[PDB]
Amino acid sequence: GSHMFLPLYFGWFLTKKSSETLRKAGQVFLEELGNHKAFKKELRHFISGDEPKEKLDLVSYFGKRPPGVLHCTTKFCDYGKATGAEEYAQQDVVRRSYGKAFKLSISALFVTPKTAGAQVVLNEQELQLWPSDLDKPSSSESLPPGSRAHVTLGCAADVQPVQTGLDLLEILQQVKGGSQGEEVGELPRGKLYSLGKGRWMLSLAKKMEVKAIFTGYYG
Repeated sequence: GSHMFLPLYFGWFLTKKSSETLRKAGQVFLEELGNHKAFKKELRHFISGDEPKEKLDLVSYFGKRPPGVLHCTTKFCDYGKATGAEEYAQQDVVRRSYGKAFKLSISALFVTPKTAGAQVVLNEQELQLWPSDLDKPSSSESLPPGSRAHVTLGCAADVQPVQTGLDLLEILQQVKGGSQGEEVGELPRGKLYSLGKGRWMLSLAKKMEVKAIFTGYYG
């Protein structure tokens, strides 16, 4: 009926000034934490590279793409091809939320070899923006919900789409059972919890609140 253009997915972009504040905080949080006494002394213990890699700076490894990009990808519409997006797209809460600005709330920061970001808590706004399709996890075993409760900040050259999916969901499960976060990194603004023999997390003392705007981007 008309020649108009539509977005690919809904999300909250990090309002530049905020994007930067969060991009630096997180980026530095990774390098500062990476240079921990426990980490430095466990450099080999964590990565046994006595030939292939005997000096791989985390900053360069877990920080290839420009950190000045902070965007929360809520639900992907995929040009309304994925089906369902349309039904939710009309959501009075989401549809009306678009264009409005809101600050994000991060409880802790996550670090990974090829992934790294901040944990966002779903409140009333995110709750209403939660479709009834995301109610049941992947296996449908009451797995820890919150597939959107994860914002991207840093990723390596090996940042695989399948790795981030499992590592994100699995890691959420362990932490749910109170066994995923060993205090092995003291931070003036909080502490670092080992999110698993391979992952790390940082619990903010005053959380990380940034200014974002709800909108949909296609390309």
